[PDB]
Amino acid sequence: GEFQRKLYKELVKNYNPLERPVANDSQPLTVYFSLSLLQIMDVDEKNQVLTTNIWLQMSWTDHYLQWNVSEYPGVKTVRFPDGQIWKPDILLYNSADERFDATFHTNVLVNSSGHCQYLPPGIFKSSCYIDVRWFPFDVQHCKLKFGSWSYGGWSLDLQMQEADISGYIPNGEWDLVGIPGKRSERFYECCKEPYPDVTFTVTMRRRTLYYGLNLLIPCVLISALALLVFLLPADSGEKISLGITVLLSLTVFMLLVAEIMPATSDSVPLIAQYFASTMIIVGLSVVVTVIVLQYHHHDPDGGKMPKWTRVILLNWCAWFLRMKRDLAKILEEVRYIANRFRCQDESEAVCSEWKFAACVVDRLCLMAFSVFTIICTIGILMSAPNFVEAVSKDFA
Amino acid sequence: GEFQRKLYKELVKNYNPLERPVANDSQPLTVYFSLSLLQIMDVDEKNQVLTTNIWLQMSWTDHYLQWNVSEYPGVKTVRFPDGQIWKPDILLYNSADERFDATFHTNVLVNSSGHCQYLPPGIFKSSCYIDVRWFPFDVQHCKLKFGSWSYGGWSLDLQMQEADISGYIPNGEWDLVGIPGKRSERFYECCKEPYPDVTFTVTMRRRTLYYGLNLLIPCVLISALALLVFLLPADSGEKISLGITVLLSLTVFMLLVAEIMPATSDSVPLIAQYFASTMIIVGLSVVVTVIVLQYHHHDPDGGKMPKWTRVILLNWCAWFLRMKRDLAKILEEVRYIANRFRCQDESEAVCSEWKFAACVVDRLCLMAFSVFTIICTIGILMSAPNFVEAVSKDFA
Amino acid sequence: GEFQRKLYKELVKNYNPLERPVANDSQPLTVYFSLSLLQIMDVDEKNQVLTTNIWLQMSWTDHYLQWNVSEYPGVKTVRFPDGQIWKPDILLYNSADERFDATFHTNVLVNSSGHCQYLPPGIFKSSCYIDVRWFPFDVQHCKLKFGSWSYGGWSLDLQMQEADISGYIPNGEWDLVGIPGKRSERFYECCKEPYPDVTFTVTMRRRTLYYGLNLLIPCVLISALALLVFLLPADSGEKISLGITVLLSLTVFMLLVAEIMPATSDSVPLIAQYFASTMIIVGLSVVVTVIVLQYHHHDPDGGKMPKWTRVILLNWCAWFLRMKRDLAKILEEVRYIANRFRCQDESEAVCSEWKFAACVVDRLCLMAFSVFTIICTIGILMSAPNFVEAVSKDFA
Amino acid sequence: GEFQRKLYKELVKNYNPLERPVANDSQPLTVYFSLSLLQIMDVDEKNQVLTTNIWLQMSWTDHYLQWNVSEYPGVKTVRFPDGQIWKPDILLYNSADERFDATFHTNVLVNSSGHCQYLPPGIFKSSCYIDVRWFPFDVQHCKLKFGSWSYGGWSLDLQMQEADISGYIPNGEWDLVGIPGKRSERFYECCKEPYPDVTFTVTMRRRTLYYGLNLLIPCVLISALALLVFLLPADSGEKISLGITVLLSLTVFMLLVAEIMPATSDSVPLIAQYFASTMIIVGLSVVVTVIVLQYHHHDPDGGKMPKWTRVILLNWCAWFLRMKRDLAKILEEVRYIANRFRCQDESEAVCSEWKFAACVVDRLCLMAFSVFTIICTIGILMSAPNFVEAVSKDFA
Amino acid sequence: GEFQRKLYKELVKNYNPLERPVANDSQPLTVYFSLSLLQIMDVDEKNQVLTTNIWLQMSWTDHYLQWNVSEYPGVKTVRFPDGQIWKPDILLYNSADERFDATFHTNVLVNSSGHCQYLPPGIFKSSCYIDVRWFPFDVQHCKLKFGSWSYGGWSLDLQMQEADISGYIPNGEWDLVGIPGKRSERFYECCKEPYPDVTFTVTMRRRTLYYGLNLLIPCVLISALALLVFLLPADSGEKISLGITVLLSLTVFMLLVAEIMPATSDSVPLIAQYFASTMIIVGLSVVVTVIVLQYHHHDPDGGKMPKWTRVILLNWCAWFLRMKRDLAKILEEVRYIANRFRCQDESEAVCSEWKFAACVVDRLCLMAFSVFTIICTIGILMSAPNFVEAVSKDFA
Ligand SMILES: COc1cc(OC)c(NC(=O)Nc2cc(C)on2)cc1Cl
Ligand SMILES: COc1cc(OC)c(NC(=O)Nc2cc(C)on2)cc1Cl
Ligand SMILES: COc1cc(OC)c(NC(=O)Nc2cc(C)on2)cc1Cl
Repeated sequence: GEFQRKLYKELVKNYNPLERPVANDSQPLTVYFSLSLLQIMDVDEKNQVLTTNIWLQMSWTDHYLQWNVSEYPGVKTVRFPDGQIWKPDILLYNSADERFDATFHTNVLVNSSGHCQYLPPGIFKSSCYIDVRWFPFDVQHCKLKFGSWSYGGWSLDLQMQEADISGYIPNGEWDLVGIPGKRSERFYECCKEPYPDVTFTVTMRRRTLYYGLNLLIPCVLISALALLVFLLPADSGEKISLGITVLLSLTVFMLLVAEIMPATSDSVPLIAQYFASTMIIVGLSVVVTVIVLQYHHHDPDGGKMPKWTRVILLNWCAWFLRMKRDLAKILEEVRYIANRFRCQDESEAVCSEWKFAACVVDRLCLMAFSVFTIICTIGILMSAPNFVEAVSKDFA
Repeated sequence: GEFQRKLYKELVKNYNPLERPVANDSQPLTVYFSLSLLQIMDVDEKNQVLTTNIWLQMSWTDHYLQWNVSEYPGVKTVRFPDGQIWKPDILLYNSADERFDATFHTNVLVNSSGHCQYLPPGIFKSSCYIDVRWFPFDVQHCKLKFGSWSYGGWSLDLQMQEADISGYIPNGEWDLVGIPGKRSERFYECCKEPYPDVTFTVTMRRRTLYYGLNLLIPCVLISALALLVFLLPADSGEKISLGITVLLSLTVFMLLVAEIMPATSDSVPLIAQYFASTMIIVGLSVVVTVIVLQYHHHDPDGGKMPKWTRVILLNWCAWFLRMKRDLAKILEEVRYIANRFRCQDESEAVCSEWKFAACVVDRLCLMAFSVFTIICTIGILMSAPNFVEAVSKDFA
Repeated sequence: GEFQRKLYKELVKNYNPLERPVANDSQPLTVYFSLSLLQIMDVDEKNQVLTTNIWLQMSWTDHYLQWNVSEYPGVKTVRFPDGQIWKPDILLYNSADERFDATFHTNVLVNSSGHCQYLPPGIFKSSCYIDVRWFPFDVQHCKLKFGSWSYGGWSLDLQMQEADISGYIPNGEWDLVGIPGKRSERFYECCKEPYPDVTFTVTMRRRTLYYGLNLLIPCVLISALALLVFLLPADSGEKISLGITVLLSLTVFMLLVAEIMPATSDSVPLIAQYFASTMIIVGLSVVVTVIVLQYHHHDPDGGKMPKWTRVILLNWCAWFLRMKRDLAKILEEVRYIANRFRCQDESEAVCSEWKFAACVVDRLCLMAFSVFTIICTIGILMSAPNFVEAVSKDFA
Repeated sequence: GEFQRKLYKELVKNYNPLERPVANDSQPLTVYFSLSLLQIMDVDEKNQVLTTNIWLQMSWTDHYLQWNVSEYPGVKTVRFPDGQIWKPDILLYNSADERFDATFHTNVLVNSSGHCQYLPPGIFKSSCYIDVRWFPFDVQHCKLKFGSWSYGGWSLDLQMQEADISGYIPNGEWDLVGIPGKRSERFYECCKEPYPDVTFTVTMRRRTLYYGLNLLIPCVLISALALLVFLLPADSGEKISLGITVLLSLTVFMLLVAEIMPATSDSVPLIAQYFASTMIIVGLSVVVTVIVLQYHHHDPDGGKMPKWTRVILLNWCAWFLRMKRDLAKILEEVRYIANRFRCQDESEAVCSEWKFAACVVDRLCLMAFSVFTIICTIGILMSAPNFVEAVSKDFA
Repeated sequence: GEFQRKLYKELVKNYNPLERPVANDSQPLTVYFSLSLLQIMDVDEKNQVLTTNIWLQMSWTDHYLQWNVSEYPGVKTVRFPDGQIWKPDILLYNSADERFDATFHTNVLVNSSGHCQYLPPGIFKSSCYIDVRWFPFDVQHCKLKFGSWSYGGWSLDLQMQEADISGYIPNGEWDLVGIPGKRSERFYECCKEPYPDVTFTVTMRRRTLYYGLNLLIPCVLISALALLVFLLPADSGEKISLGITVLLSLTVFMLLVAEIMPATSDSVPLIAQYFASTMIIVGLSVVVTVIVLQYHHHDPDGGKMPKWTRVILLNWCAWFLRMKRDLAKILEEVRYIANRFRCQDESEAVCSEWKFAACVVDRLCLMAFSVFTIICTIGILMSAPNFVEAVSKDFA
């Protein structure tokens, strides 16, 4: 209308967009800063960045942009674009991204009394420290440090308001716990003026239903097939072909983990310890299997039991496991044939007890390795904090 | 011409590109918003974004850009570039992308009576929630929330017009169902002015011919080779080398699925349940195979049938399966040789019935596992909604 | 010089860069549009885009930028940068890229009589439909739709000139066939003015020397090793270890194809059909091998030939394949030993004919599967159109 | 100072940044163009681009930017930013990148006599043709075509100066040979004015120490294990399990090569021919191994030597290889037992000579395949040009 | 306030942002340059770049921007944005990135006496030379060359101040050692004016806890399973199936290393030498295993010991290893049977000593290969400098 056009011509008369809008150049300008988290787009572990879509809320006052509604009965609010009125230069300190602002400057609301409101939307890529420890059951605390870059505490008194999460669109993978905030003022090497800033800590918990179903459960079940080697009879030449196949094919899990873990030499992830533990157990099974196989094909008449394994694996362990173990010329020739058969029976008896001694080790190590696996998987997986919370919330 | 040059010099005289073009600063300016979907470029499941190429249709009126054709007989339409006339700041709220506008401002058509038309093309990357449940047979609903960012309901009365799909260039992978739209006005924490907005919901159905031919059909056929272990004779030492090879090599399918599924701990995909089901069936085959192998190489004269498997696998299951199962010195020596052979025949008879008992388990488990596989694959795959529609449209 | 400086000061006097340069505001301005393809950078199949480096040729006339050489003896051509003279807004409609123009505005040549020439270089990423059918032997037709965005047929009469390929720098992978063009005028929902546009169809043929040497030839040779299972004697326990190794290791080819094929559920690629065909043939070999192995270890005295395979695999197929197949006490004991040996010979004879019956199946299936493979590979590979052209141009 | 401020106010008085700085508008303006290569960042083979970090050296004269030092005793050089003085529009023609200039306009040095110097730094991504032939031992020639885009030969006489490599920071992977340059003037379809341009050809040699240690040497050593199959005794059922394991696991090398080779159907890389050659040799070993295994388990009394292999593999090849190869009732029964044993010895003798005949083939093919491998690896690897230079410079 | 608005109108009166702010145009302007490292974002080995987030500290003086506080009692500091006051053009020389500045120009602090301070934040991607030698235990020295691009030593006297690391946010993967700096002045081909510059060398040490736990430790343990082949009895046909499985499956480690090592043909990485060493040791085990297997299945009556291995592996090595090794017609027939058995015993005795001779080689090579592995792994891993420091800091 005619009044709005007239008002706009009067507000920008002798207006300098470089000066602070204070009426007295001795008191700081109070700027109220806030934040609104809209969603957590992606939390990259390798690059240790946090990509979020948030809004900002800057609110200050302007002494020069003032008018009364009596002279302009229709207009109660005017809007100035970027570059025509003074705005604070509050920006993210971390800003792990190519261009450093990431604010998408929009129009600036102006009151009927000079109060100024500014709501810029942007996608921020801050740099926070991802702690890969108790990795499937970890809680992350990523900081968001906001503050003015050129105005000190004597010019721009930056206040703070509580963060707003009214509308969050849950990410699904990360469970938001909260977002508390602080205002603190520090000192720097450039200047004696304190520089106040506001830091919003984003606390979020990882939902462990996905990884524990794709990395933990399959690892337990597949590693259980290595315990099945001790049930194969030694006659079927497949004991080594089963133990070595499972062991060397279970490596694919850590190749998946290597694509998720940052190469940080600071803390060993729990999933790495548990994956490392299940390799040694399977690896030791192959070592024990070889010990069994050399008792089976012992090639008798080339040694004897040292009477020490005679009482251990045949007397004590065998029961506790409950396994329970011219005619003279013609006469000389037929006697030799019978004597040859008798010696073969004695050789078969010695070879028979060696085979049973290899069966005791299979049954003994089946129970020894079974208890080793269950108390190790439980011990590692329960060792993490808030593990009972993680399974009571996602699984149950 | 001379008239067009004269008209352009008159329209921008005392024209302010910051004021609303209304003639009375008390009524809202009606802006008609529409949309035209041109193609769905890509639907990323991992990042949960939607990249589309669409046009926009903004249509309002301007009180100041008015003239009569009598004075200017030749010109009936003038065009102003970005930054010289007032335009609404309607933008996508979600805008999961670095720069937030994505509109590629073009020329603005101007009527002979002041009506304004604006048709900006752009490629929009919105953030919608991808629901990975019944994944090969899922229907997605992605929102497109458009609305003014600085003008409230009392200044910019944003109306809505139906979306246009006259020319869609079908994507091939995604089948478009429709695109309905709404206009709603909400309240926010900044202001008491309601902020109307228009939301276009993009409903699209995934064509399941590709994945079901590259992930479902090959999985069924390859998993059928694990059922072939029960047909191998136990003499060929390859029963374990066949069951363990198929099981550990079928893992490559989920490595492909892991590259498509977002790491969302909210719902288990159907293709994950069906892939998990076909691993346990194959995994249980190896466990059963080991049970068979220890009946084959039973090493007789070290145990006896407990008369419980004597009647089950040899009497009941065997029939229902229909398998149907100085001379004295010389005399003493030859008698021993015959007696040795007689004992060997008795040992061979006992070992023979153990081998047949292992054949009954192969035939029994062949039928038990075959019915387990067919009713599980059908049960999981039919469990999804609109599955009959998905196969009647893409396959048939 | 002094004349060029004087001329430049006269041309921009009272010049408006927003008006059409026509002298009468009732006739359209003729704009001649052309194109020059310089190289095809990349044809992405997954994203269905076409990245090309081309030049543009816009040619119109300007009524105001006119002067005579008599007054300015030295200058015959002036050049204006972007934003100082009127230029048409012709742009690519498809433009599957973030920023939509992709033209890199340069200087604009100006005649001595007002004729205007404009040659902008740019790298265009258009969206065309990639048809993955007869994939190694396919010909693609990608469109390039150019036209004005704000001027209709009554204001900007867009003409067309033939595309120029004088200098093409052949891509090596794609063989260019031609690039014909059209001009057509359509109607839209906004306006009653027809909007003429020019479409250049890029026709290109894929050279099939690379893929057919890295995907087709190796697949044929490796799949031929599955036919080698029928030559192994059954005594060497490696028949299953050879058939199952080749089958499960040939999967790597489709993992390579999956990285090239777009996930389009519209047409099955020929290379997918041929790769699927060679899996079933190899897969059926393992099924047949198991049938052979159970004839070898038949465990006689537990069944007999049903006299149906007695005449087929032993009488008909065996010939057409041409394989050609106190003294009394002592007397009783030695008689038993001889009788025991006689029964063993009868048991060995029955087991011998079972082994030969397994050899007939190996020789019979060797010829049955060999003819199955050759007529299937030839049948699928010849089924594609312009296949003889593809091998006569690239291979020969 | 006061003189520099005064001089700057005088130089931009009545100065037009659009006119050529010549004093007479009839002679071309001489522009001296040069180049300085600073490093070769990356040479991508798949996309056929060349990313280099180079400087430019443009040097012309300006008639209007002239002054005497007597009036301004302090200043001898002034600097104008981009957009205030006339600069040539020399740009890279190839420019395989999104934005086409890639020059990062900086300040422009100005002489005390009008001579102008301009040194813009930039990272250029040009499109050159990568020839993958003799791939580990190839030399590439990438062009850099620079020239004006809007000024012809009658306006901007573009000269050339030799390229400067004083400071190159060697890349490590690519060995620079030289960078010669040319100036040539061509004709185009737009205009009759010749357009001179300068082309700098970047000649560079690939260092072959890396690939030949990670692709060539490991391939030779691993392929040598396939020759070890002929030393295994046939009793150990692992001949097929060794030949088929090496063959199907050596495929990983070409999967690495496929990630480096562009999909160009123009020339077969040498490393592809050598990798293809070592597959056929290993593949033929498995075929020969099967021929051996059917001589070992020949199942005698089912055939006889055709007297042709009797003299070849047992008489000629065996020596040149130097391998050197009531009482009557009782009497009848014992005679049968002895006769049964005698027939078994005759059957064992026939089976023994079949096994030795399989040993001759192992020893014969061990020498036949060994000479096949050495003369093929040497023949392919020496076939490339400048191969002796490549090994005398990098290895030795 | 009124004074700040008045002051801003006076400072930009007759102010030229192109002239140097010196009062006498004969002395250079002293500019103090510094740097503050905030974190090391990523050190890419393949592309040889260094992405860091740092601040800059430029400090000079301005003669024209001076005023007294007496006239303006309130304001003591004014701030000018980019493009309104003179600023030096100091920029990174290396700048391995698309856009070359990477400085994110901010406001410029102005003193009450003319001293100027400028603190631009930016993320810099410099190009330094990554030396992949002693790769897990390497220390890198990356340069940061800063200097003016258009002002020489006679105009801009660039000084230097020590780098500041007060607040570093340790990266976790890289351990910072220090960041010393230099100022040097060189000569170039353009000009006779020396161009001073400041170079900051970033010295950083890689923490070796991650790789040595994921690449070194697993390689040692897995390679130890190849030494387990010498403990398997030869009767179980799995010696080759174990040696060849470990060898061909250990290749996955270098596929991981190939994704980290730049393709530089300048220095062989230590981890590559150690991975190459552990392949030959495992590869030689398979060669030795084949030698053992041909002693086991020696097929006697086809050769004899040459009396050279009779004393080595049976007399010397066997002890040092301590292994310790009508009646006439009836009479003729039974005599033949006994004689046949006697010849079999003599054939079994000869075959028995061949099998034991194969056991000596297993025990001899078990000790020979065990000492080969330990002294090779230790020798290679200790060969690197500062290896004891790397394990005393990260592991211990
Ligand atoms: C390669 O590493 C894996 C291994 C796996 O086992 C073999 C799985 N299997 C899996 O996750 N199955 C289920 C079950 C439910 C419920 O959901 N998913 C996945 C990966 Cl990635
Ligand atoms: C690795 O996972 C796969 C496994 C597969 O089986 C082995 C296939 N095979 C396939 O898809 N064959 C056909 C048939 C038709 C018709 O089209 N394609 C593909 C993948 Cl990706
Ligand atoms: C594929 O190459 C690997 C091989 C591996 O062994 C099989 C591992 N295993 C591993 O790292 N285990 C541990 C132990 C601790 C403590 O932390 N991690 C990893 C990779 Cl990448």
